[PDB]
Parts: sequence; C-alpha cells; structure tokens
Amino acid sequence: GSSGSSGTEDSLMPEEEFLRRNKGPVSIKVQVPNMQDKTEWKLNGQGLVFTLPLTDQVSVIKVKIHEATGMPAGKQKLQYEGIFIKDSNSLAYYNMASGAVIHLALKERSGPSSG
Repeated sequence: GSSGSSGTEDSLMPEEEFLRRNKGPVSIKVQVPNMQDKTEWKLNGQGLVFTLPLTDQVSVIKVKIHEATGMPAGKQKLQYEGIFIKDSNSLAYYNMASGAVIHLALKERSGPSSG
C-alpha cells in the first residue's frame, strides 16, 4: 500500500460522487480580522460559522458575511487552506471537508476608479 497520499488537490473527486461522500451539511469557519481604521466594515477579531449543505456556490458564503459585516460580497477574498475560492467556483467541486475554515483576506487589485 501507498500509506501516504500525495497532494490533496491532486486526486479531487467530481461533484456527483463528492456529495455521496460529504453528505453534509458542513461547518465552515470564517476568520474575521481586526481592522479598526483600515476599512469601513465590521472587523474585530472574530469568527463567523455557518452550517449549510453543499448545493450553492461560494457566493452564498460571501452574501452571508456581508449580511452581518459591512464587508461587501466581492472585495473580500475567501482563502480555503491557501486556495483562492470564488463565488464562480462551487463548494462541491472543490470537495471541501466538514469543519472547514475559510480565511478572510483583502483582495489585491489596481483598484477600479469608477464602477
């Protein structure tokens, strides 16, 4: 036997099968930073957890955070174990595992003057 997997995001499973394994719902934790005068949102060193099944995309994760904190559902970048997950990508696809932890970080981009 191998007795030693090589790379987690190497032998990922599909969306159909995945659901078979991760019946869910899963519990993800959103690491909220503490920004006093670095933004116009609600960031005071905390954590937002939400138990939801694997149906919609990561978007449902952003909308929630924004619904609670002033942080908009876009500028905030959700990092899953280093991976830069977006609303375009579905949770199932990635094949996350219960008790996940989404790290919050500030998006990096030139900056759209108007829009």
